[PDB]
Amino acid sequence: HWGYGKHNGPEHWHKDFPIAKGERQSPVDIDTHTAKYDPSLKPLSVSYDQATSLRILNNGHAFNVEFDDSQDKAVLKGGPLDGTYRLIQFHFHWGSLDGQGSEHTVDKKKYAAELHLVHWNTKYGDFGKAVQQPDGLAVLGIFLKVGSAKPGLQKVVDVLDSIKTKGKSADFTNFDPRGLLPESLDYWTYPGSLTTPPLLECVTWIVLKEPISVSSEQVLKFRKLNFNGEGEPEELMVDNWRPAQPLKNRQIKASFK
Ligand SMILES: [Zn+2]
Repeated sequence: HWGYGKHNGPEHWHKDFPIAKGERQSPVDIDTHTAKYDPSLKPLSVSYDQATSLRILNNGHAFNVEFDDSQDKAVLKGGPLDGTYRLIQFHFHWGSLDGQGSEHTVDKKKYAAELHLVHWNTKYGDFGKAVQQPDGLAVLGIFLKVGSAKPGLQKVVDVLDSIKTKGKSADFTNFDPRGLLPESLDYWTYPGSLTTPPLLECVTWIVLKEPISVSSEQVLKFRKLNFNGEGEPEELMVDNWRPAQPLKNRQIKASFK
């Protein structure tokens, strides 16, 4: 029964998931004055030309855009990574207000929202096995600020009314996640965790420096989603972000000078 509500939010998660107080928890604040440029980091390779989205899902905590991950179709490689990581899903975290919503922060700046593109290391065969490994997942994180509309988001926005409440899904084929990327692939990277329960410490985080812009109208449609199920008391799906956690014995490394 975890959530982001008044009595079950992030500050409670440790009771059911004690790794919430672990050594490698996410998100974190990215201090741009202490992250060091690492010349050994490679350019990010994002190969999403054959990505096959299948469905969109309200899971009660966010919504997931899903992909067919039964072949190397949509892969992340390079960057900080060894090997090949396959796209399984993307989702967002967002605020009640434009001044909050992101999970990572940049010099304490909160963005309006954050997109997570989740990929699993193909050397472990499936997602469920990958999450049990420290190098099992690669999550590409992208900040959202409110300004211009993102035309490539509009397809997502337009389906949300059909998945208002928890448990609802809808066919969502042919969605191109390349339309959610900023121009630059400059990034920061560090080892961390899933940001929702079970909070497993299995993620190489790759957080892009350049945010995307979405319009106030687009974000407003996110904020009409519901955390409840059909026919239950309305609770708007907003503020579904975990705050920054202690960096502990980690370094944040920059791909760029
Ligand atoms: Zn996430």
